[PDB]
Amino acid sequence: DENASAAEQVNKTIIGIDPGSGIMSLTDKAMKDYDLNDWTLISASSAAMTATLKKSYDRKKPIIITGWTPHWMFSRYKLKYLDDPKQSYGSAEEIHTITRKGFSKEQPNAAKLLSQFKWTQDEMGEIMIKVEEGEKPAKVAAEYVNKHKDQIAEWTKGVQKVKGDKINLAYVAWDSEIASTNVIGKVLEDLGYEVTLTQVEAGPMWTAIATGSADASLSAWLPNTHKAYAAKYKGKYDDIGTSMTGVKMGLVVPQYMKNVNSIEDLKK
Repeated sequence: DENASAAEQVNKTIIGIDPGSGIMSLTDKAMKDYDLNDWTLISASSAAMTATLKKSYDRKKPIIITGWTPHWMFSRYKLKYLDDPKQSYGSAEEIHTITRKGFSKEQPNAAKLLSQFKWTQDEMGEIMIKVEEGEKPAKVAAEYVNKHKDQIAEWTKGVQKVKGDKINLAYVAWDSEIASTNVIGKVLEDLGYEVTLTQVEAGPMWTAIATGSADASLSAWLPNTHKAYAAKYKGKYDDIGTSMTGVKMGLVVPQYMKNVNSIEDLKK
């Protein structure tokens, strides 16, 4: 149709990720806030969303996805966030490092390391790009700790080596969190820790931390994205670090969709 709206072009459909993720919750809210209730949000997964993104992009087809930043797709593709004047996705979002309760006094050495873990979107991007191109996260992390010596010394500042202390990192298989988890896991490994990486859904990751079935996680997006999880387990986890600031999430489109610039444009 020559005069097709944005809505018409994508058939009132948004391509999402795993249904337990916060971005999906926030998108459910956005759709109510912007009176997009006749729209369909497709639950899927990180990998299905990016495969779908690839197919549409290479054909220059209209598509709207649940996107976030830090993510390699912004490097691979020319994408933009739809303006969110209602701030349905919130503001001032960060990635946090959380532990099971008591961990800081229980394992103060590892807690100090975890509290001092910080890095940038481009630094995480280094790992994520190499992982999507086919390298194993463990090997890419090993490259990173060797390449970035001065940073790793910052993280380990006043942190000591140990003799086999067990530690269990819960994580969710988002591209960003696979990168942060493996890089910190390697640093712990280099420090002498016996490291287990426990992959879980969103929901289960919070539950693991809140019950102490896992020790720590780098997968907390706060305060907006995992608002509901944090509220559910309010007194039952410690927030010991902020590994990244200025992170974002929302509805994302290719830049070739020139006339679609705000979530308000989807009302049409």
